[PDB]
Amino acid sequence: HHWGYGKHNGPEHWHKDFPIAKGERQSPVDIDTHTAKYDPSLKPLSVSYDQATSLRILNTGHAFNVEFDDSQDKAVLKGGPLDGTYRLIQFHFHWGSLDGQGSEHTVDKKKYAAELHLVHWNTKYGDFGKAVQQPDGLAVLGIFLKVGSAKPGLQKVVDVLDSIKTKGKSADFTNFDPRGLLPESLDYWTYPGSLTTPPLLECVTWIVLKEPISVSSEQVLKFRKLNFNGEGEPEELMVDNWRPAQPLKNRQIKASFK
Ligand SMILES: [Zn+2]
Repeated sequence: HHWGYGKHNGPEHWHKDFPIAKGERQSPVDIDTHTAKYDPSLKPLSVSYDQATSLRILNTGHAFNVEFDDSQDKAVLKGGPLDGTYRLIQFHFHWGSLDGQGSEHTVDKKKYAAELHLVHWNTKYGDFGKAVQQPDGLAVLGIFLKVGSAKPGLQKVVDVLDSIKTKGKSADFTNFDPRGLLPESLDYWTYPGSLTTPPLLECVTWIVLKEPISVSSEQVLKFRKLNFNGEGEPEELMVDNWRPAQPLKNRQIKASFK
């Protein structure tokens, strides 16, 4: 059967269809802050989202993706541990059924309520499909969400979820500015990893921001109203769509701050 986050098709079963699940550079991982190495050679991140053009929001059956026009670099990520230009193609979240879980990466074993993933691909490879086949093909910016004060810039996303409740549903979602989802500081940890959902390709340079953003209980509650199922099928609430931490193995996590 198709992979998912249930008891019979969850993360522990993925290796049967995707052997790379037991690979050498799988994600997510636990970030041990005392073992992370401060690297003074790491450059500051350069986030240019002023010309971003959002197009649509889609319920993929595993999460909801906000898609962007990536036919030109209008929204790009550069600098940091990256060499070259990476174009933003989509962002999505992972969340839990309770505020005490939901994030994929953890910090000193601490789990956050959710995790935002801004996915970018290396322009030198021409298209997203080619990029995922390369070790330096993608750059994913990870941002933790803690429950507290509401995040104004996230509300437009929250209000449209009713229209894409079930798998396969999509809605026009134009003029959304992703800058409203970024924390004040851009200090980060970085390590070589993989996509956290099948095909689990090891083509990602992970950039995880140290500063979480705050969202209200009401905002996260609305995420939990989505469905894994398609319309007309038995209702399965979309919650706990996160993969647990994987072995770090032969990898070093570097920090841009000390
Ligand atoms: Zn993700």
